[PDB]
Amino acid sequence: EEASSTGRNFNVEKINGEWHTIILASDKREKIEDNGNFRLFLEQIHVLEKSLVLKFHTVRDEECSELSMVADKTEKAGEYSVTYDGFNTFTIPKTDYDNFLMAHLINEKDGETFQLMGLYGREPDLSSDIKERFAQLCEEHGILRENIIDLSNANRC
Ligand SMILES: CCCCCCCO
Repeated sequence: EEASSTGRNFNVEKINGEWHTIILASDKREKIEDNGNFRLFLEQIHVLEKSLVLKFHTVRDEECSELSMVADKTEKAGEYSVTYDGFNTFTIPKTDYDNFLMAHLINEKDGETFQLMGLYGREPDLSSDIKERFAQLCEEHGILRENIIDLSNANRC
């Protein structure tokens, strides 16, 4: 079964646990390129009553660095916010809980904004069919494939 965090049947407890960054996409490509602040490799999501604790690592000069963030529920069901290189809000438009999680995020910094979309998998990679469904979701948000970066060959430390 599949759900969206904004849907009535969403079960947030089911996204708890191990996740890996498979693909990142953005309408401001520099944010997810090699030294971008948003080129983040997810490791796990810990579901709490009104928040999510996100564990990531960043990479630089082939060196990993851990980082944890707390995302708080906002007034809209299925939406969370977190302060990181500006103000961010995100939702999960589509997940099947057992294989993939597709997230959509809006960042606001210095009076500007950009969209980030991420495809996360329970394993370190996903099938080509799920990757295509993700490309279709990015297209629905005005993000060209040339702005979609598959990181499945670089998500391990
Ligand atoms: C629990 C999913 C983390 C949201 C990250 C934003 C998509 O790149």
